[PDB]
Amino acid sequence: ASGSALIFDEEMSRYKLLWTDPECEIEVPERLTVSYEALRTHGLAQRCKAVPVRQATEQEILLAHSEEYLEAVKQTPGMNVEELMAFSKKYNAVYFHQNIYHCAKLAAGATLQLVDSVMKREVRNGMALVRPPGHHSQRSAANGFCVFNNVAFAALYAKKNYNLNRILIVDWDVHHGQGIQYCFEEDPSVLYFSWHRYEHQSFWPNLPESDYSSVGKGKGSGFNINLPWNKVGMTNSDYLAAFFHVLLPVAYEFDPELVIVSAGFDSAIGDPEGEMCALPEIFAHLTHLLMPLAAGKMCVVLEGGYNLTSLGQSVCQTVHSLLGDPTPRISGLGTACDSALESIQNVRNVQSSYWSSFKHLAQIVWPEPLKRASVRTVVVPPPGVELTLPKNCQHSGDISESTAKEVQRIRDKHFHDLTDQNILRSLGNIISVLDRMMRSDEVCNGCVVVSDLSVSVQCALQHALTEPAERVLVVYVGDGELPVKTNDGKVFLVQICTKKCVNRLTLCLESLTAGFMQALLGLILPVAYEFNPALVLGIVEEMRVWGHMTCLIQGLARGRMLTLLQGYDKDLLELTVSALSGASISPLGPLRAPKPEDVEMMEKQRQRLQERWGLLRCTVSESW
Ligand SMILES: NCc1ccc(C(=O)CS)cc1
Ligand SMILES: [K+]
Ligand SMILES: [K+]
Ligand SMILES: [Zn+2]
Repeated sequence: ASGSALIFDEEMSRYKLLWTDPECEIEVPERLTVSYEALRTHGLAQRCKAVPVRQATEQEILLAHSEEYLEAVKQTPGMNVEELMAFSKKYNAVYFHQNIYHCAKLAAGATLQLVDSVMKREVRNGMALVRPPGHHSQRSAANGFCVFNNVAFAALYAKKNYNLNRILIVDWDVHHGQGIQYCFEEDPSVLYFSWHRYEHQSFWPNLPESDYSSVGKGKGSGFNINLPWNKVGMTNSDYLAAFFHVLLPVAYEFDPELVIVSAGFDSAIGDPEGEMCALPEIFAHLTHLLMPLAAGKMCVVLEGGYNLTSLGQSVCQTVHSLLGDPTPRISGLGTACDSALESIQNVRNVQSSYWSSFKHLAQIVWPEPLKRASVRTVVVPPPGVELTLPKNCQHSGDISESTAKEVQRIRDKHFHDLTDQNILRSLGNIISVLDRMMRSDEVCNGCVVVSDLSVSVQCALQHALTEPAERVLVVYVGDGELPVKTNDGKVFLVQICTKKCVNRLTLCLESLTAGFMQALLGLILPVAYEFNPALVLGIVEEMRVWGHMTCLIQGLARGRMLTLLQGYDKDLLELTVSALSGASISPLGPLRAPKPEDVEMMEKQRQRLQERWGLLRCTVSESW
């Protein structure tokens, strides 16, 4: 399954507010248009399978709503403006239009088209550009610009027609989404995460059940996860701390069969409702950070987002991320704010009785986003080995004259009496691939099989730093000290081994899968995102699903990851190439809680690196 469905129709623009109502003045049709035009201005909609919009059937509408409310809305076509005003007065923060019933059927049917397109493997992912939104809609009431609940429709549709038992809903709209919560607060098969501007219940919808204390009800306890922002101005560090330390852990432990995103973009910088300071680029990484889930099956559904500029920019970033484009580098990442650390700590503590990973011992302008390769991956197997590579993979091996001259200079300088032609050819391949991915912009990621690790890592690291590469993240797997000076600050080392530096991170992890996953989500990825490396250098030597890591690390360094594999293993070579080429990662399965010793090691590593890498902090710092 390959492709990125984009469901949209201009008809959902043929409804608007027909009177003066400041509560709803932000929700304009222009939104939809300025989104699609944006995707058309950057060639994204053109790279998308344009699945058509349909009307949701009455039975499908009754999946999440009562017959009384459906019949009430069914008469909104056929009301004059006075009757429309009187009807809209019956509900909270919503207006009605003669075409809004039709457009709500269209939004629900478009969400259902997205779910059908993804689940039927016609596409891998997809985004729905709908209007009106849905997450505030409830069983018998329109609410917060929502008539029908599109995402609840999607989840129930996947549960019914595709017999799914685990579906993850992620609501990164700046408002709560009481509708989705109410719809699945007791259902354990639908895990609802939602972060929202709360301000200690002073912000709309002003509900006590939008607090971190709402964890579900009965069987669904632990499957409702609210993250309340009790202050505005939440930056990218806050959102990524939320992902790394709340959403992603329970998500990968949950192993959802389908991910559905309430992609409201009022959580972006410049929006007049959220008043947050998250750059649109973040919605790339968020999207990317969820893509390894559900074998990539992600159904992004538009919700809020009312600053037209940031709306278009965040839609563009989301679609770029859906199509597998190189995620944009985020700079200036650090610790989340104290209020964010408080929210994260409270939700982790309250959810710890349900997700044992969270238990703890006793104690307005912004820069425009950059434009987001011809050959995504190049593969250098052992000389004389052929493989069946994906459509975006080249065999490379075009060693030039200047490349061989540089290799001869390196050999005469540092590695005298080394006359093996095979390792020299591999070093030339490394240099060529590095030049092609760190300058030519013709390659994103790459992978080379090498035998001599000691000289190969030296060559690769020093040539990367010789090219324009400010910082480098070396993810090494195995034991033994590698020739890596981890003191100049321009290099971070993450060593997964079996058996005292602030720039290094050693991890000596059956449940090794779960422990490694929890570490990657809560330790490796935060330090990596803060470090902001210009290149990722993967090293393996000598039973490990590292494609998840190989995919999640691709968020860093604009996707530039060079893998070095000691020894030829066709299985692992194929795994690396598939993870680099942007393919769907086979799901890791439902992860149990890691062993206590591994949890102690991870907590010790976090405490050892919190003072430098504040993005590891998932708890308020205590004054000395
Ligand atoms: N003024 C009230 C209000 C209600 C809903 C919104 C949304 O953004 C729906 S997602 C914003 C403001
Ligand atoms: K939300
Ligand atoms: K739930
Ligand atoms: Zn919203």
